[PDB]
Amino acid sequence: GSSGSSGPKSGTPQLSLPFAARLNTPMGPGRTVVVKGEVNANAKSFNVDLLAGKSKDIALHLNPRLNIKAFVRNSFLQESWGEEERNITSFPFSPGMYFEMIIYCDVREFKVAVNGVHSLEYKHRFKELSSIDTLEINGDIHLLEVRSWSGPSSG
Repeated sequence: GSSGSSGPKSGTPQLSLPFAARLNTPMGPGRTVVVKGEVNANAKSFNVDLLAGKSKDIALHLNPRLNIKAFVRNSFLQESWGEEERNITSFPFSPGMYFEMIIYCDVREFKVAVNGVHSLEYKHRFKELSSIDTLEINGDIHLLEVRSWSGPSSG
């Protein structure tokens, strides 16, 4: 038993996957890279490959999953895959919804929260943070627009 309530709509001038573009300048600590988009009603699963055009080295590779609802977080360095883990208190990602991934760098680890709801963390596997320049994104989701701002501290 599985049906669909929402319907997919395609007819607007915007980005598309696979999305492979580089940032005017190399990102790193203090910087905040967010990804505003929307999942498809019948979307299998998406993924975000963040590498450094410099040495095409994937510093962080977060590939979520809806089917089984398992979040995967690993890195690819020196043409080698680390250890993929799986353990989340809950899976926010949903088919046909608006999800926002915020990537903040505190020079201590790679943080990633969805819709302003911390999910999981991943230490800064990549030493050179000022190397990441190319942002690769693929999957069965719809990319609206990608923003990148320093991000002040108000509270």
